[PDB]
Amino acid sequence: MYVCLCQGVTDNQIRDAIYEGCCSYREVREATGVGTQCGKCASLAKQVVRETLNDL
Ligand code: FES
Repeated sequence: MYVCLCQGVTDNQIRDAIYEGCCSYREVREATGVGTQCGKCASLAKQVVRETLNDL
């Protein structure tokens, strides 16, 4: 699904960024742009990031 329409970021792309080495929400945002435009998706993006980091 699209977490972030403004930047075309899907949930699987967020997970990809983490499995590829991103270790924080800030890094996922820098890698993908998630949440940087209107900001409205940030809470959902943060949830995906934290759950995926805990599952490494
Ligand atoms: S939906 Fe993600 S920044 Fe607008």
